[PDB]
This record gives sequence, C-alpha cells and structure tokens, in this order.
Amino acid sequence: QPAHLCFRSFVEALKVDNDLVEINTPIDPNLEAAAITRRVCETNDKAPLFNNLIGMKNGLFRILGAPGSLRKSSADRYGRLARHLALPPTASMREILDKMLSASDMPPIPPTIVPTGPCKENSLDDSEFDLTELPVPLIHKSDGGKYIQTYGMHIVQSPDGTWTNWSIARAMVHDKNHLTGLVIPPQHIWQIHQMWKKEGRSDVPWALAFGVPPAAIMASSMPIPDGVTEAGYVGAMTGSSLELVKCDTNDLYVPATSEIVLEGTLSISETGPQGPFGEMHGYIFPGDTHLGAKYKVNRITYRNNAIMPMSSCGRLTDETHTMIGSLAAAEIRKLCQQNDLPITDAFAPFESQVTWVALRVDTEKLRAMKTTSEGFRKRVGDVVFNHKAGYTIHRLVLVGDDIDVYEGKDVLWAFSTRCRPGMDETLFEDVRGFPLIPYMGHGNGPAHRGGKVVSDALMPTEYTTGRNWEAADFNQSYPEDLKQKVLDNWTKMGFSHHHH
Amino acid sequence: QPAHLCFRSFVEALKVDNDLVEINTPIDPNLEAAAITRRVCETNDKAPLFNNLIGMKNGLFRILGAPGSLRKSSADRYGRLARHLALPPTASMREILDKMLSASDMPPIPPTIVPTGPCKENSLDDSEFDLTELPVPLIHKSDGGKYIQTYGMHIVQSPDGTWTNWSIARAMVHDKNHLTGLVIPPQHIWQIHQMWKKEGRSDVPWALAFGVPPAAIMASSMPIPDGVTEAGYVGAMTGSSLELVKCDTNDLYVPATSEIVLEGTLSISETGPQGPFGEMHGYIFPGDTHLGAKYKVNRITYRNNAIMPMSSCGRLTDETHTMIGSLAAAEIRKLCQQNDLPITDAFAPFESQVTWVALRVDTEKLRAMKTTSEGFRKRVGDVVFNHKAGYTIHRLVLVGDDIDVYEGKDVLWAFSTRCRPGMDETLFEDVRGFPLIPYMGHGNGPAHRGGKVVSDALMPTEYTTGRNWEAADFNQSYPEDLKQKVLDNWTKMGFSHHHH
Ligand SMILES: Cc1cc2c3c(c1C)C(C)(C)C[C@@H](C(=O)Cc1ccccc1)N3c1c([nH]c(=O)[nH]c1=O)N2C[C@H](O)[C@H](O)[C@H](O)COP(=O)(O)O
Ligand SMILES: Cc1cc2c3c(c1C)C(C)(C)C[C@@H](C(=O)Cc1ccccc1)N3c1c([nH]c(=O)[nH]c1=O)N2C[C@H](O)[C@H](O)[C@H](O)COP(=O)(O)O
Ligand SMILES: [K+]
Ligand SMILES: [K+]
Ligand SMILES: [K+]
Ligand SMILES: [K+]
Ligand SMILES: [Mn+2]
Ligand SMILES: [Mn+2]
Repeated sequence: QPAHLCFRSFVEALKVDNDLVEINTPIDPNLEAAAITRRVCETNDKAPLFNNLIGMKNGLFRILGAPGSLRKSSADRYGRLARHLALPPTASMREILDKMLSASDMPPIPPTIVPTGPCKENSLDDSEFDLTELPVPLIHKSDGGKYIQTYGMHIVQSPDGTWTNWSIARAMVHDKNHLTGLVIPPQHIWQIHQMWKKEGRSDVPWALAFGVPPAAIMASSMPIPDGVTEAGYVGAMTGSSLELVKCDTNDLYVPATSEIVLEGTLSISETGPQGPFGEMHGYIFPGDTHLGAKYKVNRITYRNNAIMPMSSCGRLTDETHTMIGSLAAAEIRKLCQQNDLPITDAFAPFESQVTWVALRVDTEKLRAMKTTSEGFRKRVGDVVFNHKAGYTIHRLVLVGDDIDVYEGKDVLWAFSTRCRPGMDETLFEDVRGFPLIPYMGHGNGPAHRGGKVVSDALMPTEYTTGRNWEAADFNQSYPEDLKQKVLDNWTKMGFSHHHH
Repeated sequence: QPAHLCFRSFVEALKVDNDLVEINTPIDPNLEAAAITRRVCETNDKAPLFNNLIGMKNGLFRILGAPGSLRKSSADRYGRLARHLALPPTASMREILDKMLSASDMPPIPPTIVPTGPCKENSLDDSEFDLTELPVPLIHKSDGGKYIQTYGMHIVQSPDGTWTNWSIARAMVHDKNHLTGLVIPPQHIWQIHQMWKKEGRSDVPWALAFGVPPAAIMASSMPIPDGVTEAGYVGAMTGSSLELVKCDTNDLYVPATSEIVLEGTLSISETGPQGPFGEMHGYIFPGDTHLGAKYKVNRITYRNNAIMPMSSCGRLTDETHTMIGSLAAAEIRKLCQQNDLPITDAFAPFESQVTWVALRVDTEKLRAMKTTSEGFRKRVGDVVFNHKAGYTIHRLVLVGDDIDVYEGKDVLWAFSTRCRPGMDETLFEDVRGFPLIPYMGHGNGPAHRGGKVVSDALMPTEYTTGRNWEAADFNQSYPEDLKQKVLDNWTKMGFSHHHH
C-alpha cells in the first residue's frame, strides 16, 4: 500500500527517508515519550518511533511522535508533510497547499466498502479492555488527563446520513470506557453533535480511528466546507477511492488500514471533566478544567503491532502549527478568491504562533478595483472573519507582490515597515474569537468574541499607480552583472550547500 | 593604542580575530564596495577592508565596510560591537548596553588637548582637494548622491561653548567643496543648528571626523541627554580622558587618531539637494530628493594610508540596526527607570526592523503598583514617546519576567499570544513620528506625527497575583530529572557545539 494511503506504509517511508529514530528500549508513556517528542519538535529532529512502551498490553500500543513536524534542512523542510500526500519530499509549502486545495473543484470520489482489513486483526469488547490500563501518554506535566487522542480522526455522520465528517479534536481518558474531549463551535463535530441533540432521540454513533491514511489525517485537519464528506474529498485529491470497513457495533465506516479504532457513542446529554492541556499557542494553565463532551467506548479493534500517532504540542514547531495553521491559510486563500478578492497566496507565519495569516495580493488586480485601504481591509476582514475558515486566525496581514508569504522574515519586514499602527488597521469586535489564544480565553475581554484585526501592509501606490520603491538589499539595489561578479568572486576574495 | 580608543588599532583587532577580509585587488567605489558589504551584512560574514579602491588619490582612501555588523556564530554574534568597547567578544547584548549606560551616573571625564596626532599627517587646502574626485562610494544604485558620510562623527558646539555634540548623520557630496545632509529634529545636530540660526551671525563651525575611536562612534550613535558632551561621557565610560587635537581652521577639537577630518561650516542659510538614500528600514524611493542642510569644506586632514569606514545600510543586519536600535533601547530602559517604571531590560528586535522595543517588566514591582493595563500602557507611552530617546520607535511591547527581550523569537511569541489586538493596545497620535519609516513618510498619514502604539503583552494576572501558566515547552512542561535523562540519552537513542 502506498505511504499516503496507509499509516504503516508511511512509517516505513520515514525509515527509508532516514527521517525516523526507532527506540526499542523501554520508554515511559508518563511524560518521557512526550518529552522526547517535544524536544524533536523544538529542534526539527527525526520523528521518534517508540517500539517499547512501558505498560504495553495485548499489542496496545507503539507510539509515533512528531508525525507532521519539520525536518532540519531547508531543502526538505516539509518532507514529512509531503509524505502524507505522495509529493516529493522537497515540495514547497505552495505545492502542499495546492494539493490540499485541488479537490475543491473536482467531483468527490466516494469511498469503497471492503469486507475486512488490517484494523480488524484484533478486537477487545467492553469486558476485555480498560482505557486506564493502556499506555496512554501524559503529554505535559500539568495536563488534566492522559490525552490518548492527539492525532486520530473522529468520524461522525449527520442524522440524515448525507454528511460524514472526519476531523481531529483532542480527547483524554475519563475512565475505563469513556473519554472526554473538546467539541466546540464552529467545528463540524460540534455542528453534527447539535443536529443529534435537536433530534433528541439517541447518542451520536461515533468512531475514532488512529493511524489512518496520511492523506485522510491531512483532510481531517483542514476546514473544508460545511456538508462536504472528507472521504470523498480525499478520494478526489488522491485520485483513488478510499477503502473503508464497517465498524462492528455501529454502521459507520473506518479506513481499512487504521491502526486502532474505538467504536461507541458521543453523548447528547452527559459531560465530564476535560483539560487543561498544553496547547498550540505554547501554554498550559494548570488547574483550568471545564466540563466537556463525553464519549463512551464499546469496542476496540486494532492491527497487530498497532502504532498510535501522538502530537506533543506546544511551542514551535509541531502539527498544530504545520497542519492547523497552513491548512486554514489554504482554505482562506480559496475563500478570498471565491469572493472575487485578488489574493494569490496565504500562509500562517510560524513566528505569529499561527495566529496571523499573510495574504499576498495581485496588485495589478487591486489597482483595477480603484479602491482604498480602508474599503479593502473591511471587505477582506468581513469575508474571512465571518467564515469558519477564519476561526483560528486573529490578524490578517495584506502584502503586495514582492513579499513571499511563506517566509516569515519577509512577512515581518512588511508588517513592521508598511503598516502604520492604527491608521492602516481595522479592528473586528463582532466576529467569533478563538478562545484558546491566551489573550482571548485568559485575557481582558470576552473569550469568544472580537480581538481580530486586518493590518494593511500595502503601500499607498499599490492601490493607484504601482510600487514606487526598490528594496535596499543585495538583490534589488545592484545591477545584475555586478551581483554576478560579486557572487563569482566571493570565495576567491575570502568570504564564506542547498541540501545540507 | 587600544582598539576601543583608536580606529587603526580596531582594524588590526578585527584582523587578529579572523573577523576581517583584506581585499587588495581593485574594487570600484561605484557600487561594488557597497555590494560586497551589503552581502556581508545579509550573511553575517567577516568585515571587508578594501585596500585598493579604484580612483584612490594622494592617500585618500581605503574603506572598511560593516564596522558594527554581526558575526555568524551565536557565541560571538556581537563581537564586532564588543571590540568597540574593550569588552570580550563573547559579550552579551545586555553587557554591551550596560557598558554604554554606565557613564550615565558617573561624572564626565573631560577630554585632553594634545598638540598633534596621526590625523595631521597629511593636509589638503581649498585649492588642493576636490570631493568629486575622491573615491566616494555610490552605496545603492538609485541613491541621489555619493554618500561619503555613513560612519563618521559630526562635531558641533553650542554658541555659548557649553555643549559639544558628537553624532552620526548622513551626508553626500554636493560639489568639489560642499556636502549636503540630513539635519532634522529632534536630533542634537539640529538642536545646535537652531541655536546658531537664532543668533543669526555666522554659519556653524563644523568638523566631520571619520575613523574615530570606536568607543566615540558608539556614543555618537546613542541618544544621550540634551546638553551632555559625548566626549566627557565616552571619557567616563572608558575610564580615560580622550585625546583631541584642534582643527587648523577653526577651534573645534577632533580625536587625535581620526583617520580623516573635514573642517568647515554648516550653513545657517543655504540648502541643497539631498537623497534619496537606501535606508535602515530596507527601502529606497528613487527620485525622492529634497532640500537638506549644506556644509562647506575648507580643509581635509588625514592619516597616512587613511581608512574610511562605511555602512552599506538597508535590510538586516547592519549598523543602523545593531547601533541605532540597540542604543535607543538602552536609553529607553534608563528613561523608564528614572521615571519610576519597573523596566528591567529593553531591546529593539531586529525582526521588527528596529521599529519596536520590547520592555521587560519586573512584575513583582508591577503588582505592588496595583494598576491596570490601560493605565500602565498610557504611562509608559507618555514617558517614552514624548522623549527624544523614543523618536525612532513606533511600537513598545510590554512583556513579563519570563521573556528574554534580546531574543526576537520570544518577543514575537509573547506579542502574538498575549496582546489582544485593539483592547490591549493604546495608540499615540499626538507624538512626534519617525518619517523615515515607509508607512510614515510614504504612507497614508502625516509623515511627522503619530503612528505609535503601546502593545501590552502582560497577562492579566501579572498585574494582580502572579503568572498562572507554564510554557508548553521542553523546559517547563517536564520535571528536571526527566529533562536531564532525555538530554543524557539523546545521542545514544539516535538523535542529532556552542562556539561553532
Ligand atoms: C492537527 C491538529 C488539529 C487540531 C487539534 C490537534 C491537532 C494535531 C491537537 C489534538 C493536537 C490539538 C487540538 C487543539 O487543542 C487545538 C485546537 C484547534 C482548533 C480548535 C480547538 C482546538 N486539536 C483540536 C482541533 N480542533 C478542535 O476542534 N479541537 C481540538 O482539540 N484541531 C483543529 C481541527 O482539526 C481543524 O480545525 C479542522 O478543520 C476540523 O475539521 P472540520 O470541523 O472542519 O471537519
Ligand atoms: C549608526 C548610524 C546612526 C545614524 C545614521 C547612520 C548610522 C550608521 C547612517 C548614516 C548609515 C544612516 C542614517 C539614517 O538615514 C538613519 C537615520 C536615523 C535617525 C534619524 C535620521 C536618519 N543615520 C542618521 C542618523 N541620525 C540622523 O539624524 N541622521 C542620519 O542620517 N543616525 C542616528 C543617530 O546617530 C542617533 O539618533 C544619535 O542618537 C544622534 O546623536 P544625538 O543627536 O543624540 O547626539
Ligand atoms: K476536516
Ligand atoms: K499600509
Ligand atoms: K550622540
Ligand atoms: K495583555
Ligand atoms: Mn469537515
Ligand atoms: Mn548628543
């Protein structure tokens, strides 16, 4: 099976790439696996595969940390992401995001049902598992629970059967047969949960699949539109129908090669303690526990030698930056274009803790609009901040054609030198806010509303007659023949490899 | 003579440090020397010493580029700055800035007059030099003149003789015996020029000394208080009286070991075309020429084998970032402390193109003030933005004790995650603005007023009961004994030098 369609194959790809470290001596799921993974993430090291977890029982489970984190060299920086998508490991962020968007103007390819798969190799009923006895990791020292679910896919379906959503949302172990987790608006898991609540008749049929096809976990982390089944979008993207198997205890369908599958229900009435958790913006607020969604687990099925992927999230750089940030930026790029806005490119700079998106503008198109900063700012912000795709993003930075939005340094340069504080910004207080950002949930204002801004780093002539500067840098402040002479004589004069 | 007290000795120190490249083949002052220097600055390479300039006449002149720029390794990143100050090359920014501030609570050590020095080895009168025939550099391709003066010290004295100011301000060649330059408020050269204008009787006696004692060029680039003679402050800092010699044609005094000295007058009536120039924020606006201050040159004196230092300024990182930014931050730190504000540290992040200063707050002191964000923001901004030391700075970022303001990454993290846009900021529109910033001089608003902001990245509990988070990073989210075990086993498990 190819790496983009089978997690087990993806792990073997990372080995072959020399992008994996296999750790075959015992590692404690209480903190040590997550501490090793956190260090990997902070240093862009190789992904850790923990083949010997203390307390692993009945084949449950190995752990792979840092599945979507960055590689050290600039040449294949995004190579672990590329390997989720059948892209070359030297793929640029633009090429990854274009791949993730490519299904947005293709017909879906619905999934194929098969009678069995590797995910049915082993099973445990209600009387045979206990979630408190599995080697579930404690990820950060002050976490309020052991977060089993950091990189699996929740699968829920609308009551009418017309929409099946796949998404990542965190969950922790509550007791031997329940989890608690985040289920919050505007997320699709919440939108579907509301539908079942309003019908009022039963709990939501649910499954959580860990170690799913890498191309599926990428779509699971992207805000594709309301009502769009991720399976059919992944199908279209990959050009193949995904193979799914039916769960044993309900009628949902899971990827045939899933490593571990939990089957049960998401309650429409019950809650339980959840959190705190060390989160994407780089913080944990110890003691910050709240009531959350509660799940009941009725069955576990799993591959022989099952592997649990884990995100040890926090400060830069992990899956919550590379996937949440980038994939929201991609969806924002598309949204803007569908709303007739001249945006060519979007990215969430890591330096902003993925709370900003930089939008590159086609300023030729902009000039033809014959508009102003204030008008344009308002228009862009009204499109993005009233849409789900803008939920996690608090600052949009508009930049002209000379800025590469995939380079944080150049976004910071443009922000710092082209956007006059106050005058060149519009604040948005009556839009949904992202409460996880410390300045929202733990700040001075309402946790769920406002706090957003559009910062215009377009210069005045970019709206009228065209750019009227040159950069004071080596590239633009010297003629081409001089530049080349200097570069040709550089090491000869005594001054100091692309891959590395 | 020691390196901090003699430019020629400083160049020999850089050689010995293996922080110099001597280029003994011919280099064109039309662009090529500045292009090599710009590349050095963009890559943190060794400083270039051009010993063979095309068109060098009568011993005038060699060029040293990148005199105050950064070194490649993290260990001696600021080593070229340290060498201006008799500090070890591994000195931290905190230690450099503390050295620059140390004279602020010492009595001045006034300079010593000596009868001669190396700067009198050679002389040229009015009938013997022509500034248009010297190998003056064209620094950027669209510059409006050849900027002879990028790293020399202007010397002017109040009419009453009580204040002698030393400062850096740019100047370019106008004709055979005149320069034009920037002389703008609130700068001391402008403050003194105003005094002579109001007296109305004569042009301002002036000298411009190039290749001055490195400790003097550092003070020349710092906004020490109004009325304070830089020579006496440098004296106090270094613990020694500086040796000065009298100019031949006026009664000002120059450093005895200056490489090149121009003597003449700064006009109280005449102006001439100046600019454009590729500037500190990374731009040039071609064709943007304005009338500026005009200087007449009556005499040149110079050392045998004279060396002209040159800053090829623009995008990161050069003297306009390392010296303007850092030294303004230092003065701001002191100003805040003198105004009873609990600021421990200040730095202008390079990532902000030195348009921001991050102020580290002693939050124990802050709690004892029993204040609020809005009050505190206003107080800090009213102190800094109505003072000359705040002139170049458009955004102040307040951060708590856990942030190292000398690390841009940590300042960006705190800004992005702790300061809610709008709500946590106060805008300042009735303060002097820095017009060089593109969003000021070429922006949507008044070039000389407003555009400033105080951004509070203190969290709410930092004002009341204390920090209530831990970072979700390796350092803070794992116990000490685990951290050490992981680090001890890192290379054994298979994962990947301070100097490099
Ligand atoms: C890649 C990743 C993604 C998330 C999460 C984590 C990781 C690794 C973890 C589990 C490590 C962290 C956690 C977070 O704490 C971060 C977070 C992000 C957004 C909302 C809430 C929390 N999380 C998560 C998430 N969405 C959430 O609704 N609660 C979540 O718990 N997300 C984001 C979510 O998948 C995207 O918003 C998708 O668009 C949602 O799918 P649709 O609703 O559009 O179908
Ligand atoms: C290290 C350096 C510094 C400056 C300048 C450059 C370099 C290398 C050059 C020449 C390369 C660039 C140029 C600038 O274009 C940048 C600039 C900065 C601040 C004001 C105007 C321009 N410049 C300069 C500068 N001050 C200016 O009044 N016109 C100037 O021309 N400065 C700043 C100035 O020295 C400081 O503000 C001092 O505090 C002034 O001394 P006091 O007035 O307090 O005694
Ligand atoms: K999704
Ligand atoms: K702007
Ligand atoms: K000065
Ligand atoms: K704040
Ligand atoms: Mn969805
Ligand atoms: Mn001064």
